[PDB]
Amino acid sequence: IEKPKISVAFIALGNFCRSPMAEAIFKHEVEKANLENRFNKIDSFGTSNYHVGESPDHRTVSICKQHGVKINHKGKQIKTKHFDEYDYIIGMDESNINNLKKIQPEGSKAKVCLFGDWNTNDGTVQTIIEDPWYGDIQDFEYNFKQITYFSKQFLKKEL
Ligand SMILES: O=[N+]([O-])c1ccc(OP(=O)(O)O)cc1
Repeated sequence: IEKPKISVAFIALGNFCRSPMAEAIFKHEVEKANLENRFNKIDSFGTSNYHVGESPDHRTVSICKQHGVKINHKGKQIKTKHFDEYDYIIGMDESNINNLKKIQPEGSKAKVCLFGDWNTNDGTVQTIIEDPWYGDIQDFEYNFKQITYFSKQFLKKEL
């Protein structure tokens, strides 16, 4: 087939604040655009195992609920083997990218990229989805705006 079903994995450090939000929003945008048929797996993970088994940060959940975006997730860690199970392994910031590239096996199919690679750079949003941990609910809302923006760009540019 010329239009293969795509598998996407969103990565952050804890799979607690940003990546579960990225997965939730991306699935939401796929559904709104009736593009389910173009995707196999859409998941989120963390480079660390610090929040394995836990539901997302209450602030990420509150932001998703405020926008009417469903979210249901338990923390999980990205592994070297996953690089052959996903077409895109998308990090939030450069520190995520650094770690992913160091565990990326040679020849694996996944393309490691920054979600912000899909930014238009037209000034609407910043490219790096910054860790909101030490910030507050506004930083989480901004991550939501960034992720929604890149999700729509990704759907328009990669399919
Ligand atoms: O404690 N922390 O610094 C911390 C913990 C979990 C986080 O979640 P992430 O956005 O999925 O990496 C982000 C930051």
